[PDB]
Amino acid sequence: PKTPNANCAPAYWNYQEIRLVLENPALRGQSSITATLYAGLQLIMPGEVAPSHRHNQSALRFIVEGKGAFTAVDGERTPMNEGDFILTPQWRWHDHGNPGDEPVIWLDGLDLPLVNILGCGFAEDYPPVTRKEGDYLPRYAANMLPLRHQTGNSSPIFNYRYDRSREVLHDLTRLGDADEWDGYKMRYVNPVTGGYPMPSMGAFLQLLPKGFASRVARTTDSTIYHVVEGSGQVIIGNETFSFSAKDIFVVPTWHGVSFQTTQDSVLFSFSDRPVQEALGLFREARY
Amino acid sequence: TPNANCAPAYWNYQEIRPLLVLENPALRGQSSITATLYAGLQLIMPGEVAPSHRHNQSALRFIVEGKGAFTAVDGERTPMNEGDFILTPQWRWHDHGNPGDEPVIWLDGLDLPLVNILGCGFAEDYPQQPVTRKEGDYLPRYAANMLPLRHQTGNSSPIFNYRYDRSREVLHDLTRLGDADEWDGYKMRYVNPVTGGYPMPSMGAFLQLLPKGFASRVARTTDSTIYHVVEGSGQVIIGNETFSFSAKDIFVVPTWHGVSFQTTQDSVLFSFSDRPVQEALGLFREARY
Amino acid sequence: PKTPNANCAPAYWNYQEIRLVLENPALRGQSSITATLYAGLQLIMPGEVAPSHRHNQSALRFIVEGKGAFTAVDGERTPMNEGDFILTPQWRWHDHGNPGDEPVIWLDGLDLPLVNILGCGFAEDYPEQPVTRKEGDYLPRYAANMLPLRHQTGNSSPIFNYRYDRSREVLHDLTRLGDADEWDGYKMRYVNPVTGGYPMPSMGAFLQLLPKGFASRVARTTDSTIYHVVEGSGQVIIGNETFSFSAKDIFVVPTWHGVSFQTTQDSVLFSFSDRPVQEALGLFREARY
Amino acid sequence: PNANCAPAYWNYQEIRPLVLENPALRGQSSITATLYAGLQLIMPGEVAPSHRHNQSALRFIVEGKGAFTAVDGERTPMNEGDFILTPQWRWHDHGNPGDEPVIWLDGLDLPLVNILGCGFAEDYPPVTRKEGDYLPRYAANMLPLRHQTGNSSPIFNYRYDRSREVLHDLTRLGDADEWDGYKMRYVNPVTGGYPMPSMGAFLQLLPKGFASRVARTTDSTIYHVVEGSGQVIIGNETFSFSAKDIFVVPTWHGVSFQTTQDSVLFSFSDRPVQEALGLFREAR
Ligand SMILES: [Fe+3]
Ligand SMILES: [Fe+3]
Ligand SMILES: [Fe+3]
Ligand SMILES: [Fe+3]
Repeated sequence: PKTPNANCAPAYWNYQEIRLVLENPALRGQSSITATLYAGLQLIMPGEVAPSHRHNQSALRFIVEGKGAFTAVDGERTPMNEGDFILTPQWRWHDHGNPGDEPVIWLDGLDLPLVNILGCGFAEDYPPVTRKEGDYLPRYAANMLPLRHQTGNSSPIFNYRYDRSREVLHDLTRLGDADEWDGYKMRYVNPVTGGYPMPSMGAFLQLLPKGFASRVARTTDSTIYHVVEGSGQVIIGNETFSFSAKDIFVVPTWHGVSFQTTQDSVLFSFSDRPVQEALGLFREARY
Repeated sequence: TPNANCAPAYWNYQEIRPLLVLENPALRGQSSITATLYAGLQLIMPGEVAPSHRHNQSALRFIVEGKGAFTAVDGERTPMNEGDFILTPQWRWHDHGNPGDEPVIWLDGLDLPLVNILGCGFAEDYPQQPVTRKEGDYLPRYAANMLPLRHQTGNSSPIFNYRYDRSREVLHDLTRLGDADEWDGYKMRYVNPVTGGYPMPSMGAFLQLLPKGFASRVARTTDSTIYHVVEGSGQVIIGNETFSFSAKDIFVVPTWHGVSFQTTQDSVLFSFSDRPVQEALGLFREARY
Repeated sequence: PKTPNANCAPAYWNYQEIRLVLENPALRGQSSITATLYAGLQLIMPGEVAPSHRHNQSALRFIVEGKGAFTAVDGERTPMNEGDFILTPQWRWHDHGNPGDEPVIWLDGLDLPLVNILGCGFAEDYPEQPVTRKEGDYLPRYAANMLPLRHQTGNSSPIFNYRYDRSREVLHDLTRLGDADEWDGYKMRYVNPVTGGYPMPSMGAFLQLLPKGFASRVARTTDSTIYHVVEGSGQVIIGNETFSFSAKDIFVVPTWHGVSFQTTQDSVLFSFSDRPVQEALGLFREARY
Repeated sequence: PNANCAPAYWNYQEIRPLVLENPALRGQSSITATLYAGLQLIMPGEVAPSHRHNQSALRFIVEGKGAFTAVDGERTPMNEGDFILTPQWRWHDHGNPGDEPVIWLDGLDLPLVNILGCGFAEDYPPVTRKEGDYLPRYAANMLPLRHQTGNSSPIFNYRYDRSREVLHDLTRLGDADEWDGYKMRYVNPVTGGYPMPSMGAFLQLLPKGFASRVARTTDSTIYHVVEGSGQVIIGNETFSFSAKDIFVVPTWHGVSFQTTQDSVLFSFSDRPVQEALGLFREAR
């Protein structure tokens, strides 16, 4: 088998859908956007709350629209705002609600199909705030850490705020030239290990300035992209798609990808890269 | 609450020896012994030689029978003997031959299904591959508790033959030193000497002696497991199924299925699984009842 | 011994010694603050330019006073403000300037004694060093909880300036969130965002907040510590001996000497030790009484 | 680099008739700035009480059959050339219930630990493990499933019969390195790392008429001739050597050998700590 087999097709969804909702490709009725990962959208209507649970599946939430909701992790709440990269770690209590006036929508991504082929699905229901909102900020997210922290699997940061993260990308355009494949791209980091925010999924935020025509890249990580702002086209080895704000597309293994933008576009992505790099199977080609 | 599915399976060596023979559980069509792992009986007949190739799927070969063939890795050849845990590490050239009489059969293990779902399948042909390293080279270099001061291996173990003469005598020395674990008997894990880790990044491999008359306690793990009976006989209990086993048989213990063994005869069980990947993702879990 | 001999003796200096000036305890003539670390006071006069070099000795610079000056590391330069914990990683070119008025003094900490004992002292002058990197480049690239994708690093925190204004705000933000640790106040370790570990391999660095009125319990650690009052005032009880402290002073707690505090104002202490080397060797130890 | 110690050599046999090995650091009781070395004798029928300290130590047997060292449960015979470890914070003792004097080369990290301030130690307020237990458990490329240890190799005697046979096996597998001959580092099978965190140990075989070229490293190294004879150069100041002699190459002093026999050299230094700090260097 020279070169990676498909396992997943290129795929586009224009954020004119419902408006929970699964997104799947060439894996019809497998509930999975990739062969490894799951993606879908989720709505919480005003007043709704959810009970708190825990499972081995890892999960990220990237907020699409709506303010006044919150997600809690292990007793701590964090406000969800547009573009926030919220995580709920793999064996930590989580729940949410909005006592607000706005429907709130987000992108969920979980490694359900991967945990399912590894055989490692466990889940339990809670039988308790105790944790001031905003705690994780100074405790883990200003380049310093408590003396006796101790964790294994982590990222005590469960909200990579957009206002922060977007700002990074913008400050970087004053400081150098864009990379010709990816624009101004950065990976979200676990400040305890320098590693991935979560063990199975890696996550990225990238800016592609107006008028950008990057080159062709391939990676082994089938990749779920999400347009947080901006617009233009993408080419996914051959197939082309037009994208506008809040669309979502998937780039399968070894499919060349390129971007041609007509606005300053900020793309969010995630994939099983960490699992690949852990085994020594990640591979990249810029051409 | 748990899950998981590859189904318990058994194959008897006498009713399957009349033959590569892929074996699947209840994933029929999927060329796979587990949801992540592939396993087969390979046969190389006197006079056969396979050209050199490389692929980033990791692989192991446990010799079931036959003497006189050799496997080669990145240069050096190694004789293949009954019970040898040989491996062809990931992106490193490999080939094999049988310049002897006697047909040589072994058990193949590959993380095929796993690399296909991850998307990382590359492979290529040697452009054979001259020897370079005297046969036997790796044993003083990497197998005697020392190591060269300036060596750059990578992801996998420079020992590509963990020999049974050596490994069967560990388990045997261990019985005159102490109690047998009550679930496992005398079980040990093969180890990469450069890192202390698993021999290959995606697969783990274990050997275990279960003394004659042994009746272990029930255990579960998250890592679905492929067992090979290298020697011995007895009964096994896999979550709701029970098999009688004998020399060379093969059985699979799917995730979170209770295993326990009942032995007549000192039985040596080789197995393997995708444990390293679950430990790498903080998903491995064990319950010993 | 039973408990660490450890020698450097308890010491206190007092910002009354205005003067490139180092501190020695009871190790006279060794230019050592402790048995592994050097500490002193360097002044840059309004106009000076240091040429640029690299050495195996790690170094930190913690600004005590004056404004206008900069330091550069591998090309990029940053402003120096009161309370800033700046590094010059080992084997990477560094220099500074003062194009301003106002003399600029800082505390130097370097692993000088240690590296001599270990035998690892290399020193190179640069041939006549340009910019390369705009000012405030490391901030968004490494200090905002994200990293570049193909970034190459080595043992070195790419963050060379842990600003005080961000750092002081952390400890403040901590007071609003919970009680004070009974032994340290509100204490945090500066962290290498690439690794999560120590900013330098031989040196560790802390910032703690000791609210007004606080009366800590007594603690001990094997790491001989250099404390520096960025602000505030109070008492310190360093194993049987006690010192009065005020803004900018420095004092040393030698290994396994009990340390406790009693502040009359909200106090903020900078400290560093050879902790990292002791943890790397599994020799670090603390008792919280 | 400065490196504060000097080149030293001691003629075994001369010295032979515990003994501390001090260079030009007169009084510091340290063969290097970081390590201590010395000979220890254990007369027939003498037994030492069990004790422990967070200082690391090794023992390389010089001579004498009979006798053993016990570590946390198990004892091991001491045979000429065996690299025995007493990991930090693990009870150790020894004894010989046989005839004959038992000499051994002592290596410890004492200067390092004082300079760091981490000296703790206990006088043991007892078997539990059969002799040779560690050999199948740890030293046959396998390991127990639920091992867990740290900061220490579970193998506590790297038998010279084995170690020596490695070096021998290697002369049949390829050529000598122009600098070291056939050299090799002992390893912790649980980590692939060094047997203890502060000290690294090597065994090298210098063939018959070998004549190495010049090397430098930043770790002050202690050599001990297990067998053979020859000359050594240590940044100037050469030395002629023979069985069981010991010498020291200070940091960034060039080292070379010229042998007349087929000689084996055991060595230990503070390399682990260096490389851990990113401070280790080497020139050929
Ligand atoms: Fe959930
Ligand atoms: Fe193959
Ligand atoms: Fe300097
Ligand atoms: Fe001792």
